Amino acid sequence: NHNLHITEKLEVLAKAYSVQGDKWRALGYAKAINALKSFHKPVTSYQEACSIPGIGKRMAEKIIEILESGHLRKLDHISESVPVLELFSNIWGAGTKTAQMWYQQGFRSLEDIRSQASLTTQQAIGLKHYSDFLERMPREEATEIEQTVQKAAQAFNSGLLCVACGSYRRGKATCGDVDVLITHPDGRSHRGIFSRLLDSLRQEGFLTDDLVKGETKYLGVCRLPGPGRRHRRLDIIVVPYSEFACALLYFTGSAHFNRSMRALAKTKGMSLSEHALSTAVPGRVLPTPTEKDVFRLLGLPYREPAERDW
DNA sequence: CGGCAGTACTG
DNA sequence: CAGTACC
DNA sequence: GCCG
Ligand SMILES: [Mg+2]
Ligand code: NA
Ligand code: NA
Ligand code: NA
Repeated sequence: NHNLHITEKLEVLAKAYSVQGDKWRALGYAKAINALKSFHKPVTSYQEACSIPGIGKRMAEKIIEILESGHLRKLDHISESVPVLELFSNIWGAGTKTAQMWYQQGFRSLEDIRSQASLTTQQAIGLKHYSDFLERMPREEATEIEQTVQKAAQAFNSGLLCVACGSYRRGKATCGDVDVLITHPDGRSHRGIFSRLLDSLRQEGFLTDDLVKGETKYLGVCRLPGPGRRHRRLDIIVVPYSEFACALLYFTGSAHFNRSMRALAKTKGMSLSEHALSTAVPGRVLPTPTEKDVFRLLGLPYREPAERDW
């Protein structure tokens, strides 16, 4: 990154817009931050700034300011509420609307939230694990969590396939959470296993809290046995076999890679979701038995998971 | 002017 | 439904 | 915020 003198300044703004709920502006900043950090040289001119996709007039100007006086005026006018809104929206289950409401009601600290705020069941769990959910785990711990789910699943049916995706599948050294995708080639046995599987992982003591307990998605909290262990976020998603390749791709990400893939699909009159690659104007699901087929049908060369970490 | 993703949950 | 979350 |  030859532009952290620009990037770290823009990240303050990006985050301020995000926690205040201006998600589109915050998206624009994030896309420019990525662009800025991947270019091969320091940006030196306004017309050089305009040259990179994702940097437009207003963002060009903002680099011009940093380029010179070494600072950005806008940064000194960010609402004093931003750090508190960030604090609050880092509670799992509380987003920008809840953070702003708590702020308006006068709360300023997690002690205020603990003592005075009305919390949903999910937010109480997020508050209880506030520090734990901000930490990343070493990838060897993600492996242990994956293999815990897999052995519990394969005990029920040995043909169940279980794959940790997210940053773990992209080869990263640490992971914020473990996303375990499960399917079955028979196209049928995947159905209605949560009953047994979640009971099994609960029996262990492995599952400590449930955030979402749905027909096809589980989101919750686990902890491995022994001393010195943290609570970790764990998602388990069960998918029909025919959707496995698109699910793998989506839940492997990264989020910005998926975003680029959806736009490319749109340019070709298709749609790409976690369930399928389709035509669009319902639409025709195209057959994608493997991740390679998704790339091929988009006219793209295959990228293994590790070079999707955008 | 307006999309920038579409679901799956929760209550 | 609005809000939040998944990548 | 960017871009078409
Ligand atoms: Mg993940
Ligand atoms: Na540009
Ligand atoms: Na949150
Ligand atoms: Na996850």
